[PDB]
Amino acid sequence: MCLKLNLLDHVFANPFMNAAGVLCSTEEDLRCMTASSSGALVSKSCTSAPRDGNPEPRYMAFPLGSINSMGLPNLGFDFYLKYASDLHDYSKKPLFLSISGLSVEENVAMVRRLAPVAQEKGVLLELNLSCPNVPGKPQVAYDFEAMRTYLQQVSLAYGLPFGVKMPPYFDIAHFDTAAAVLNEFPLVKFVTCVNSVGNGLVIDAESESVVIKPKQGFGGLGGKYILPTALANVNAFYRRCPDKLVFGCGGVYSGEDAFLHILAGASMVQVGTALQEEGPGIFTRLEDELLEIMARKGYRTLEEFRGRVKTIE
Amino acid sequence: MCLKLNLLDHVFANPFMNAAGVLCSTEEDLRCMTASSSGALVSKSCTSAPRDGNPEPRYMAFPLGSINSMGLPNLGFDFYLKYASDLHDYSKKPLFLSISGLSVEENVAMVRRLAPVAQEKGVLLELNLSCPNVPGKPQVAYDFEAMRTYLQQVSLAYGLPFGVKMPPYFDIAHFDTAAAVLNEFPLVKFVTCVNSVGNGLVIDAESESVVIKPKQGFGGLGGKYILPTALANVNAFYRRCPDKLVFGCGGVYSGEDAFLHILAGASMVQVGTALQEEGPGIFTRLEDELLEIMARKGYRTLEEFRGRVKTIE
Ligand SMILES: Cc1cc2nc3c(=O)[nH]c(=O)nc-3n(C[C@H](O)[C@H](O)[C@H](O)COP(=O)(O)O)c2cc1C
Ligand SMILES: Cc1cc2nc3c(=O)[nH]c(=O)nc-3n(C[C@H](O)[C@H](O)[C@H](O)COP(=O)(O)O)c2cc1C
Ligand SMILES: CC(C)(C)CCc1c(C(=O)O)[nH]c(=O)[nH]c1=O
Ligand SMILES: CC(C)(C)CCc1c(C(=O)O)[nH]c(=O)[nH]c1=O
Repeated sequence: MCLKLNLLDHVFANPFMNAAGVLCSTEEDLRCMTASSSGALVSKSCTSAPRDGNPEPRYMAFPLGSINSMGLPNLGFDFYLKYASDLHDYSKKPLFLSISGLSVEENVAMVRRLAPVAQEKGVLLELNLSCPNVPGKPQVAYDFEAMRTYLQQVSLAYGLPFGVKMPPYFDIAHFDTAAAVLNEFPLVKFVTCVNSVGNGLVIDAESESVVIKPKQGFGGLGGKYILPTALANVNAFYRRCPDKLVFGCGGVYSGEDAFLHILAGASMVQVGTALQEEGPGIFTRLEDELLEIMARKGYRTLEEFRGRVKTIE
Repeated sequence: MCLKLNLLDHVFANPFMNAAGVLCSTEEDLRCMTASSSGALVSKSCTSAPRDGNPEPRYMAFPLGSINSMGLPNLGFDFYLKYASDLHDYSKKPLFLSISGLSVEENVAMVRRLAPVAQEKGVLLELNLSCPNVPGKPQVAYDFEAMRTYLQQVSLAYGLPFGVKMPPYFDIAHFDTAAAVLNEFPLVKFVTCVNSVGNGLVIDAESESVVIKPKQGFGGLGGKYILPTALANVNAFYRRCPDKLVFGCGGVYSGEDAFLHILAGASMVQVGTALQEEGPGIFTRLEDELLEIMARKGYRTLEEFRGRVKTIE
């Protein structure tokens, strides 16, 4: 019975990794994730310059999940590139590097410089398509023209296989359009579904107040709130992008949640809110729990059930 | 203390009502809602002709909420109009009629016929800006030009105060654009936020199957999953539409949940999943719970805290 995966020319002991932004901002974080039982790790989404991000409190968690408006705090590209180039031990597990430039030019400049490190060390790029574009316009992945622009430019400037982190969609027309745009780009080898469910609002009844400071309390939702949304998106893209991989992210607290992602079509499975709350010990528990479900059902490998969700009739 | 209120030239004993589509399809259902302790009721969204809707199972509920792809099953406009004009007892509570024609023309045809009944009897219109998938086009409230068209045409055809049922948005630009569109129409006097969160996917781990039959298991989410989404939309529209009322819908199981909706800006508070699950007795509990929260805080009226959620600095 086996949780191993071989994909994108790397070998992974198991499908679990952190979700970008959780336990991956500092060298200490990245070493912690590397020491954990996860099968891979991804670095905090970065910008060309270091950023302090938004005022605190900017993340809060609750029994049903989390809300955040972190504002892209990060040590800057040079740091994550140096981590990839010189510090990460690839004999432990594969590394993904997430980038989230504030304009297309910023993303192009970073991917040009990551390319030789990707070639030499095998660091994998996750391009964060919830990067904000011009203020007053929707996030890039919700503006299909901008999305196409970003993927054109990045494909040309990078020239190697990469992946994209997608926000959740809620309309079949959007699944259809988004997947078609992604399918225009052969170097997009994986699609990570999903980022946080945008601009929720958590209110504390006792204090009659919002719980995070930025944006009058509005922020991205993770955790139990978003599992069915995440599963839908994983399956919508799995079905629409048959020559790509789908990585699942959202609402994973247990091997059963991970099993559902995989049935929906997930290859790798990312863990955000639950990892933030539980810490990196969660990866042993998830592995154990998933292996137990597999043993009860008689499945020996992940590919025996990946994408095999049954429909009715 | 009593929680009676005055909106849209009607008097309401309390802010609670069913959400459209729940306990409101047949004459029996409407009679049951009238006999409940709810402050108002709304009828199932109707089309010009009767519809059977989608194959069953088409609704499923779980501890954290529900998923549905009912397919607009309804008895047809003639039935709801007849209910409004001859059967409903207006001395018990106000009635809202939801319409959801499949084209602008169908909606116009229905509203022309509702107008004289709204004049004579005081039935209120909730126009549902959600529809079945049509390949190649987004849902109407997600296509801002189509939405402005529906509203121009209905406003002209109806000529009386009405409200609109909105799907959730997830992007601040979208809030700004949608609110701008609604504010073009002075007859749109209330906005109901929100309809179900579109196209989630619930999978049963034991059977490895989706749980509803239509649309390969994809359907709208309600219940606990959507409360922060619902609060965000209530508050975003309450902020952006100062000359309209906002009605909250989404994730209400307790007086505390309703309290949060009212804090975010809700005038009326609609109950969908929790009503479907618990039955019409839920309304006495919700009132009791909301009055208890008010009494412990020293609030004597809804007006004292409606829209008064606090932000941090
Ligand atoms: C504190 C925090 C920071 C995040 N930062 C990033 C980020 O830098 N880049 C990114 O793609 N997603 C980011 N996300 C989104 C997570 O990667 C993830 O998509 C989302 O939380 C959903 O998964 P979950 O339900 O496991 O939390 C962040 C989430 C949290 C809670
Ligand atoms: C079984 C079912 C039928 C529904 N039918 C309609 C409808 O006909 N018109 C409509 O505007 N919303 C309809 N909805 C959406 C609800 O009115 C409501 O917006 C949604 O369920 C969110 O509220 P909740 O969290 O209380 O369930 C329906 C929901 C359910 C669960
Ligand atoms: C949302 C952005 C600030 C534009 C990018 C980073 C990010 C953050 C964040 O740093 O605020 N939070 C998330 O939930 N998802 C993200 O992708
Ligand atoms: C979704 C439609 C079928 C387009 C309209 C009726 C409706 C339904 C429905 O009848 O399936 N379900 C909901 O969650 N919201 C709705 O507004």
